[PDB]
Amino acid sequence: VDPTHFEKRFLKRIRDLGEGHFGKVELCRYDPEGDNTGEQVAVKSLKPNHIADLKKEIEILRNLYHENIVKYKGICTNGIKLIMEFLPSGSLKEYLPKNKNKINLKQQLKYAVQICKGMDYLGSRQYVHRDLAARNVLVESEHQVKIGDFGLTKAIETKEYYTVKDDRDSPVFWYAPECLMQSKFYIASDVWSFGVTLHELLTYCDSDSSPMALFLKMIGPTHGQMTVTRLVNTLKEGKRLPCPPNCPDEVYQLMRKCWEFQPSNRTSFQNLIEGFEALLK
Ligand SMILES: N#CCC(=O)N1CCC[C@@H](n2nnc3cnc4[nH]ccc4c32)C1
Repeated sequence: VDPTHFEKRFLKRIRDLGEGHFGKVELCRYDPEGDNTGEQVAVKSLKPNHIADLKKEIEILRNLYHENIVKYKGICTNGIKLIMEFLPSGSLKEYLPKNKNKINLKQQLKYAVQICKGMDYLGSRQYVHRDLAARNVLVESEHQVKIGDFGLTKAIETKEYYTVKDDRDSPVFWYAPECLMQSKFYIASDVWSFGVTLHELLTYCDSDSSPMALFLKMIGPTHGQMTVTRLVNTLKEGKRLPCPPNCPDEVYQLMRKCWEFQPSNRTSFQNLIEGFEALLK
């Protein structure tokens, strides 16, 4: 028997966990016994082409092994489903609003370290994530977080960046200037998205403090097609997202080092780790 092969007949849909534009993740129970004692697993499938994309995401996740990366469990098979461990606390977007009392600054800085280690492990395997947002960070417990989606993850050739072809559903408010302008994607461009994720983490993912809601105030919500070009000017000028409430200046400076206009002048994941670890001591 292949413990990574899940049979369709025993894979039972419970509820939806989230969706992209072509993908969706559901909570399922893999129940071969038929008595509802089987394990709960998270299942990624296509929304009814993108089979090639999902297949590449599977092969990428299958070979990543890190405590801050959601565990690959297997596949369900021309169609295919990705089986992962299920994390009941969901994403930081779900968890943080409901757990402000439990999650103090020290714990948010520990989550920040964990995101950086998982992201640094990804960079080391020569991958650019391209979609680092609090909605993609899963909560394992009060003491641990995991990167939980690799839907936009691309390999970097030999080259320092991956060049973007499809960009119509780009999370623009999480994107570095080189991504919004040229459509290039470096490890340093994931550092920029980490800065924005760190901002979300510090504001406990509150809808009103979202990087989009905030950036739409800094530019205007009624600009339709011109939003990105107007956003590109803001960053060109030198305007950044504000310091989150109750966020120490030492923390906000580590965040600003993620937001240098030029990728080569940006901090690394290793520097952020050292910087966060010094504040925790
Ligand atoms: N498609 C897509 C993205 C998507 O559905 N999500 C973003 C990544 C995390 C997904 N999610 N939400 N709650 C979850 C609990 N356990 C999980 N295990 C794997 C994903 C996942 C969960 C939800």
